[PDB]
Amino acid sequence: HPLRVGVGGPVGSGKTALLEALCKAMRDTWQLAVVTNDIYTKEDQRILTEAGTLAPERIVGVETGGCPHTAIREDASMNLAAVEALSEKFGNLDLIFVESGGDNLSATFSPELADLTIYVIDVAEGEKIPRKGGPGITRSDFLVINKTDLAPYVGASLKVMASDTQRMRGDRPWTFTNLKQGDGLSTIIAFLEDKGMLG
Amino acid sequence: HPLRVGVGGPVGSGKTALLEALCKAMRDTWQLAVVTNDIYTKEDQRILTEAGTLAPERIVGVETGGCPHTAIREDASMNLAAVEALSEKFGNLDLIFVESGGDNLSATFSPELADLTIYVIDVAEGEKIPRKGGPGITRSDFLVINKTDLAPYVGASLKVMASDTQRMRGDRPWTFTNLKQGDGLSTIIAFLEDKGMLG
Ligand SMILES: Nc1nc2c(ncn2[C@@H]2O[C@H](COP(=O)(O)OP(=O)(O)NP(=O)(O)O)[C@@H](O)[C@H]2O)c(=O)[nH]1
Ligand SMILES: Nc1nc2c(ncn2[C@@H]2O[C@H](COP(=O)(O)OP(=O)(O)NP(=O)(O)O)[C@@H](O)[C@H]2O)c(=O)[nH]1
Ligand code: NI
Ligand code: NI
Ligand code: NI
Repeated sequence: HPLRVGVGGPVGSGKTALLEALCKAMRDTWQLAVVTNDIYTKEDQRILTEAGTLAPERIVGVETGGCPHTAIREDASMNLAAVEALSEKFGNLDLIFVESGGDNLSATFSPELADLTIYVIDVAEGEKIPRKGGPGITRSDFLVINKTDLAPYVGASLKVMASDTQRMRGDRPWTFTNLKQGDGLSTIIAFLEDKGMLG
Repeated sequence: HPLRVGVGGPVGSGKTALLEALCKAMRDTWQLAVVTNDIYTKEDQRILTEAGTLAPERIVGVETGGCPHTAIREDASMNLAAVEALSEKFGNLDLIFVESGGDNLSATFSPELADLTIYVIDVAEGEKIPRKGGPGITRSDFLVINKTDLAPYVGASLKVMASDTQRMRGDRPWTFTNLKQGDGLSTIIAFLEDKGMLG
């Protein structure tokens, strides 16, 4: 049975960009599928399918209504059914990603739905976002701080963000990324293959 | 009694920057106060106070816990009491802003708490955010699309975003802003003075 990786974070932080890059880099080694969530549309399913990240039948969209965290935590029924339909259809899957709808800082995945959690924030949301806290920043299995290339335009210091993040997470891993260039991707891939116990 | 203006939007879109700019521009004509919200911190209260947007006692922070939308919609009692205390303390306020915690695209203010709503998204969240919809984009009294200066770095077309916004909102007013520079504020001020019936 496949590892379920939940990818969460605020609106626009780079979750879909992360899935696209991970799928393109890992799909020749591992059998993958993706469940995307959005409240009102299936836009991210279309984006990932049109980008060719995986074959279309490996990418499923769920339109949740309401809060994204409800669909990944309080009532995960739809996402669990979609994961079941994929696992039964493909049989040999190693890893299924679930992209949350973008949400507020209190949102996390239920352990019933996600075996590992990646939380994605981005620098343009502000230097102080790590200090504003929440379980995505403090307790996710892996935190991604994306869009470092935008730091000079919003006036954020990456040294400050790194210090604040370390104060919030202790020994729990995190990395800066620039998903436009792919910077920081290989380390996330290594974390998934290891802590996800792939193979 | 003062006009209550709710300012909502996803994490990091520029709500506090908008409040800073509106306060600095409007405070010489109108008597203002601000209630800031966040889930785990009072950081935005500190940020506005340190920026000198208003005197310290005109800016009150509420730490909500849970989802930001609960505090501005389903159970707004804490915010309602903070708005009432500011109104009684200052006696003659024309307008009180309430900044939501950054949230998902389904978040709105109850009419009990907000007379007018401003919803703030930003270009770095993606060209496609207007199309992802929701009542903040489609039904808010005024929509702000902030951080236009970041469009070339994220690869977003403002022409496309404007076309999609017109389809989502019809004639309901909106504007692009660059709050780093102050562009676009005059439209928002004129809307508040007119539809807010100030004076
Ligand atoms: N400059 C820059 N832009 C980035 C980076 N990562 C993503 N972007 C841009 O950021 C925007 C949002 O990316 P996207 O992957 O759609 O984020 P999301 O978190 O999936 N959005 P949603 O919450 O709607 O699902 C896009 O315009 C994308 O090009 C980065 O590292 N640097
Ligand atoms: N380049 C640029 N940066 C902007 C603009 N508006 C805001 N910023 C930057 O964007 C980041 C977030 O702004 P902020 O006002 O804190 O947003 P917010 O929506 O109030 N955040 P929160 O959801 O945490 O309350 C800050 O680093 C701020 O400097 C803009 O138009 N252009
Ligand atoms: Ni996405
Ligand atoms: Ni703010
Ligand atoms: Ni919620």
